[PDB]
Amino acid sequence: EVVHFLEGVCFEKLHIEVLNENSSHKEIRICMPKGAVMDKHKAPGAISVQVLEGKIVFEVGDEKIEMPKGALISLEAQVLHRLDALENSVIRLSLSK
Amino acid sequence: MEVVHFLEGVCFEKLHIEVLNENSSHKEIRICMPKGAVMDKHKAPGAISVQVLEGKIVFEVGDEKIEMPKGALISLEAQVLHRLDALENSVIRLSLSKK
Repeated sequence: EVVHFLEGVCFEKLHIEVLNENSSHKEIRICMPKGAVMDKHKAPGAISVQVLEGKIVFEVGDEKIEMPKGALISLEAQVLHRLDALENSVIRLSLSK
Repeated sequence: MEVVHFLEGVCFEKLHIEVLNENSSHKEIRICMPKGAVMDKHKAPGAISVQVLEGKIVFEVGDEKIEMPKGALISLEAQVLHRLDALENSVIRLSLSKK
């Protein structure tokens, strides 16, 4: 019932894992090595992306919003986005139902 | 499509609660907890998600007492009584679900 987003972080490869799940959300952790990129990603439901550690650039549509530690962004279902890690980053993705 | 900054403008003088974002179903809240601050006997209407962005707190529900360091996340069901005690200057992100 208690997950640890900063415990077991590895910056060797791009890691995506489901740490926890309710029928309301899905809690996913993303470890991005510096330089890692996640292009074209499209989520089925609404999502909220927050940088727990590090720094990334979030790109949606035309804008490139740089997200430092603590930045949170919400997207609507079926919206095309991209993630570029400016630093070793740990991201928390909350996928909704 | 909003961009909130949980760690921008953090103050540990007082226990601070702010609604950073709100949509028809969810609610994104920041909680700046000074060291030693308490949030006793709290009852949330919907399901909540509590995660420690900075610092350390203890989450208490019923009889069990979970220590939540930086990065720890916890989910609850609606209508569950809980308590938060800050062991260190902490910034908490709470996700409240409305209906």
